[PDB]
Amino acid sequence: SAVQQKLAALEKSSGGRLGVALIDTADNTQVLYRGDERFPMCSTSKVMAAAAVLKQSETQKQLLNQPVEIKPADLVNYNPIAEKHVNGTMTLAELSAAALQYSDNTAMNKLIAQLGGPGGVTAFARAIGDETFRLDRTEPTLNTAIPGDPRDTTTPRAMAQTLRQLTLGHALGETQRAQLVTWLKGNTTGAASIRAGLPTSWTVGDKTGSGDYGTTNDIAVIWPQGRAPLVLVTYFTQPQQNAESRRDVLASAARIIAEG
Ligand SMILES: *C(=O)N1C[C@H](NOS(=O)(=O)O)CC[C@H]1C(N)=O
Repeated sequence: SAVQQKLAALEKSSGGRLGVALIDTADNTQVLYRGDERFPMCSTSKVMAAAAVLKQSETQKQLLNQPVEIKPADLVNYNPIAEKHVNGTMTLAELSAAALQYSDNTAMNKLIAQLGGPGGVTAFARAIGDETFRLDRTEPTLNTAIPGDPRDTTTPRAMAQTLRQLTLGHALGETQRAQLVTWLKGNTTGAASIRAGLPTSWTVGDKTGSGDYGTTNDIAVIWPQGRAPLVLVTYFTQPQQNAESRRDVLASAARIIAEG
């Protein structure tokens, strides 16, 4: 297929390893490139942690309003929102929003804590039928993105399927799903990734991530106007530990998928 040849060429031009999964919910068709290879998730894993807490809130109806202390000891490498509330509290809703929309790593660690450790996040993946996702570590070490290391990885195919179920499907209750969709649509970190390769008019909710080995990721739900939505996962990683991020590769992959 032409899309396959163009993604392969993009990959060749980039010097890295590119993973793409597209699901067209119009006809449930899929486009995959290295769809079954493992990639480090880095911050894209936060969608699963947030969704897991939302699933808890279906029975614990006030859970999202639960205050959680932010202490100095809780701060890690990237805490844009949590640092604003040190020695105070944030609710689990606020932590979820911070994790998703600003990619706050302290917020992610509080979500993991709420779920009883990385094993609790992974259990939620298994619960909704994702047998591929694995979260092994907490922030910041889950972003080491070491080649061949299976920790904290998933595949593009798996992540696309799961993101579909969480946002467009019914893995979550209706109020929860709507909340997740709202958070994703309000992401502030994605302008140069998938979004940059799509028609400006299209509505996108996404979660970015990056890590060592120039790992550069984005997962997205896309709502074209007058057309069934799409799920697009783009993972990218490189052979040098100190490689720079390549968000342009993700934008380019999205463009190739969109029809450009
Ligand atoms: C997620 O991959 N991380 C936390 C934060 N994410 O910002 S990003 O999604 O815009 O890339 C910074 C990078 C990364 C990390 N190494 O902690």
